Amino acid sequence: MLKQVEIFTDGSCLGNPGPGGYGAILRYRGREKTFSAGYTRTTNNRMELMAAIVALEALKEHCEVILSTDSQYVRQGITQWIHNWKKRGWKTADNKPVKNVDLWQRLDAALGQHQIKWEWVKGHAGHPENERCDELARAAAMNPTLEDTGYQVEV
Repeated sequence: MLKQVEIFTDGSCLGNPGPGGYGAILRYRGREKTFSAGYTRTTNNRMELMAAIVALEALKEHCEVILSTDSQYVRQGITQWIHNWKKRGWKTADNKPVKNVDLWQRLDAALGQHQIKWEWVKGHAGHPENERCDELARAAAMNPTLEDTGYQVEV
């Protein structure tokens, strides 16, 4: 039985905007849970955030987590933007709501319930679970069933 929760995520999109999906693998309690869903009209960045969101929201108590992903967008947000956005009330320097504020706020909320260790893998050198995520994200994008409500050409 692992002593740390392990999470792997990937997101994919055929266009901008386009049909997209995510894949996430969660090792929790004594199981391996797999999540995957495709959205009719979304972006790659929104799917990459969605992957992390869904995996974290499955956690029902405060856990010690290790999350592994090759997502540049998630890494950038986590390491350079988030901190400064919370100080600013989630606005850009020209005073508008940040891009994908809906998902970043949602993620932030899930983050605050746990002790997280982030592992930034390179696309060509991730574990077997990251490749698997990529395959599920891609398959999902080919057969989308949900609507990405928070997507805006806009804000």
